[PDB]
Amino acid sequence: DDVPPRIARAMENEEYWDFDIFELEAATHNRPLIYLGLKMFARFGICEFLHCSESTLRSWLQIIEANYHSSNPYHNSTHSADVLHATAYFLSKERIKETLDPIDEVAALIAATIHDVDHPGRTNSFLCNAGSELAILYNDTAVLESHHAALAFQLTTGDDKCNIFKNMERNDYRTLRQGIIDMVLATEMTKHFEHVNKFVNSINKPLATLEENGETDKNQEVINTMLRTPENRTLIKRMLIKCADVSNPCRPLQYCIEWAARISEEYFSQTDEEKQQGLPVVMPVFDRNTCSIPKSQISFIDYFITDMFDAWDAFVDLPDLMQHLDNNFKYWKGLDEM
Ligand SMILES: CC(C)Oc1cc(Cn2cnc3c(N)nc(Cl)nc32)cc(OCC(F)F)c1
Ligand SMILES: [Mg+2]
Ligand SMILES: [Zn+2]
Repeated sequence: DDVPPRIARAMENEEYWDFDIFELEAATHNRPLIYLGLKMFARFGICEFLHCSESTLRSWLQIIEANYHSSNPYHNSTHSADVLHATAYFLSKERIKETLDPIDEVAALIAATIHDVDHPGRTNSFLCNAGSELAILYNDTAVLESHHAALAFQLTTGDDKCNIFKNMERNDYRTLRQGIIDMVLATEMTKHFEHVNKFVNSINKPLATLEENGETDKNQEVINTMLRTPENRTLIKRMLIKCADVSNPCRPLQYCIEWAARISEEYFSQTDEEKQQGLPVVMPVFDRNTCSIPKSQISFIDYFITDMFDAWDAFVDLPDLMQHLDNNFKYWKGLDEM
């Protein structure tokens, strides 16, 4: 379609992992999700599955991207575009093609687009302690994560032109709705170790056991049967959206550092607001006046990222991501210089 040249060049090598998302951000004028969305939805053929026009998809991507806050350093349209790029990369790998169905691919790419819609640059704990409208609305239980999915479906189905699910069947939409909701809710922080351990115990450990008896067609069909079940497909979806969300430590060094600055700046603004209003300081280490960003990223990678992407790597085979992870980890160590 008639896209401008810089934005067209910015989306040149979108199938590759090494991708300049900030050049696309700069080119699109903080509209990376609509341009990258139209291409990624067309490549997979999502409107052919959903039975929507291109005009419906443009209106859908605009109203959602509009509700992403530009004022937030990290949690904005450019993050979800990078998370959409991470999702599309994992779907394009052979393990995920063989395992997941086309309905899961549509559920994954839609979930990534909406997963932080109307993020206020503030955590769940902030809104619970502050007594926010959403914290009261969702009863201190997945305050942001429930609001993201809910508002997304309010904006989609509430308007006629925005609704991309209008021509679906009753059964197909119900499954896809439950798929997207689950993947959006899976990104909440407190269920990290629940969703990671389930992926190890139900997929990786059984798959490691099944690999002992050669590479026979009888054993390969049992691996095909075991992975493709509805329960295991859900656990892969929960793991894929979680890895796609926090893929920034496994990006190229230039992009990794930029994501680290934005998330840190966002937490410093929260900590300044927590002290000013007199709220309890839930994230004490993330203060601009005391935080070491290199050391904090090392702590962040060790706690959450290292074990998660190790499990995800064994399943999918991601030598580029783990090579970047090692390169970025060694960089943060090198910045001490004392
Ligand atoms: C306490 C706080 C730092 O914990 C977090 C923060 C985040 C959000 N987040 C996303 N990219 C991040 C990054 N590069 N550094 C930091 Cl410090 N937090 C990041 C995700 C997460 O876990 C992954 C999933 F559970 F959400 C856990
Ligand atoms: Mg989130
Ligand atoms: Zn996110």
